[PDB]
Amino acid sequence: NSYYTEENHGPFELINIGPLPLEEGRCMPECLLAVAVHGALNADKSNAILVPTWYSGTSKAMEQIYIGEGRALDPSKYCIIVVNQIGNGLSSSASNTGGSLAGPGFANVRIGDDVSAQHTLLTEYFGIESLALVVGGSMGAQQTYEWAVRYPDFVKRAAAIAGTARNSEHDFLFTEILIEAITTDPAFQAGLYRSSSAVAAGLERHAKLWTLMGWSPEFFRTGRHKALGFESMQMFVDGFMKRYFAPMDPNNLLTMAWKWQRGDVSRHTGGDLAKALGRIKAKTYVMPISHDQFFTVDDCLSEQKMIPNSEFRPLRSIDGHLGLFGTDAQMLDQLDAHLAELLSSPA
Amino acid sequence: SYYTEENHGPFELINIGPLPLEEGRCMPECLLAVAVHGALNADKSNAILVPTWYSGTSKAMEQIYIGEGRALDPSKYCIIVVNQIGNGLSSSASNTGGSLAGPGFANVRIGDDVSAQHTLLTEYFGIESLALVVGGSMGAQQTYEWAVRYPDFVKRAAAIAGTARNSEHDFLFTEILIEAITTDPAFQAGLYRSSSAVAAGLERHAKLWTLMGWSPEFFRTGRHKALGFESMQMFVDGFMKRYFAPMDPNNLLTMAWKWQRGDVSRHTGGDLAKALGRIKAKTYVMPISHDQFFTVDDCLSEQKMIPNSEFRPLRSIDGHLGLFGTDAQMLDQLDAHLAELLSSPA
Repeated sequence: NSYYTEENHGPFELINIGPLPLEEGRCMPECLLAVAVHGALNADKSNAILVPTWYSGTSKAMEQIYIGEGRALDPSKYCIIVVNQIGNGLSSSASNTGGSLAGPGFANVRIGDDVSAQHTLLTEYFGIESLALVVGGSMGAQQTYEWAVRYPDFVKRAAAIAGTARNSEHDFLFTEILIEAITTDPAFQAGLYRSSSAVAAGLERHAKLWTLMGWSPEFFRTGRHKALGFESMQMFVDGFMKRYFAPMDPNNLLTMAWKWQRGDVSRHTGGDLAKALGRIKAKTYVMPISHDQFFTVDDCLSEQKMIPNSEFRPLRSIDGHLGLFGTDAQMLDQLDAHLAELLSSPA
Repeated sequence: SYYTEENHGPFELINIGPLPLEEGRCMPECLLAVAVHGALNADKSNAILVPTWYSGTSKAMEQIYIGEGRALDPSKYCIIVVNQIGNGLSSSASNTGGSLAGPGFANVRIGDDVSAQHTLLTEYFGIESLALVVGGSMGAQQTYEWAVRYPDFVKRAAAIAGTARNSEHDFLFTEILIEAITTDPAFQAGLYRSSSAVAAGLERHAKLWTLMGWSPEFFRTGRHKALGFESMQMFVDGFMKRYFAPMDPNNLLTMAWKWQRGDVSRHTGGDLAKALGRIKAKTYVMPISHDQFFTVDDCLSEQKMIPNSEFRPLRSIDGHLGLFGTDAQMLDQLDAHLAELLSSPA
């Protein structure tokens, strides 16, 4: 109630896209998307770039790290549109919706529902017929693939950073343990808690589990956490990891976790992944992180070989998956060089 | 009901007497579960010591590594498998009475195991030197402790998938493994009357091992399918959960606490190089290529401090839990290495 505000996540505007029928059967009476727009559209509206948010992240995280005038995502050249996930606290979520969708009563939202909402937003409010580039990380990458598969003609270029088209079984288990880290807390009360802080024990265990998988063994072996200003592992868990998840809402995290678990573009073909990825007509750069523990390089390489006219351009960083937070300046330089080449490539 | 001779036999119980522990407390009587394979020769120079690993017993070692066609040959060597203190077979929280019963069981360290094993080998078997000390994971931690504590006693050493000093990343991993059990209300701070009552805690423990015990490439290539499981879900239940289900939470916590604090540099005051420099044995540091917490770079860092050692890593995508003998090729690599080690002069 105090963390998901405009004082720490602004600027963004709320847009009502209307009723949204979800894949799981339930129908949201009204769906609100928190949107952050940087840069202006040109005459024919051909310089639009779509940027989805990742797990537990907002539009503020993306703009502070990747969006800038000296960056590949240049607002002086492109109209970068950052859409917050449904269930991340800023958009329509369990923490801000009333009625029978309040708290644990919030419906099961899938990746396809996010893209469906974003497609309505771009057409009914912006009047955009095509996207120059769709770029996202982790869960944002899952939405990137869904976009490129569901609306192949709509997407000119695609950039998936540290994310897969179909969520693996090993990654599924990881998220399941992440969920149980919270639901094992008696203070959770099946989502009927009166304070996200009350569920501190679940959130702290949630943070420690991310410490184990979010980075890499080489990250802590070389003392990278010490170079960030933390004298030890114990202090890194508290001062960085626990600090991050503490003011967040358990229900929202479970909402995004459920969606993360079932990220799969092959549902549009009935499980056939190769047939689904073959539908992609956009110029796609598959960019996994070298030391990612659950979104491994071999996973993404396996999927890239199914995408026509794509390129496998992995990022080198020992910071692992959570290198997306901009802890590695060198990794960002690699990303800028890749995206610039992508945006320079014809469509 | 699980820690019996029907599935861990055959082994003998030996009373080595009182054992003063490093944590201050003193066990009135310590019983070691010992499995002996092969006979000693005339001068008793063919003795091999094999420690057990986490949640494992002496039965696991003999079923996988000990055999006539193997490097650990009972027809040539007297392989002595000693069960860890607190693994259910030896003196544990589940079989000791008095003030050491259940959660009242003392904090046992790696040095306490080796101290007990040294007392056993000299005062009861009359063995003056070991031809080889070989172990995996926690067994490797005891191997390093042996090579440092008693440098003249150990002729050869083989540490598979284990480090001399436990890292922070490995420490955290074990800490989460413990909390997987202690988050269960049925645990009752170790005052449960049935290990089965804590099934929910044990199941989360098993799933967490599935995430870290193997590797992402293990499940990607369908290696779990070749083991007889059509899916991940069917592998977690039929293999992993099946394994930890009949085990005792307190025993697992005892060995976890010991695992967390595996460090030979306590004998030198934190100086690891000075501790590893004490080793006079021929040492093979053999980490597994896809180990997630006992990484290759961790062991490589420590191998460069050990005099007259060799860095001979094992390649297997099965990860750390390849020690269960799931990878036939990894066993071939290990046998070739151990055979060359035992063939090397002393």
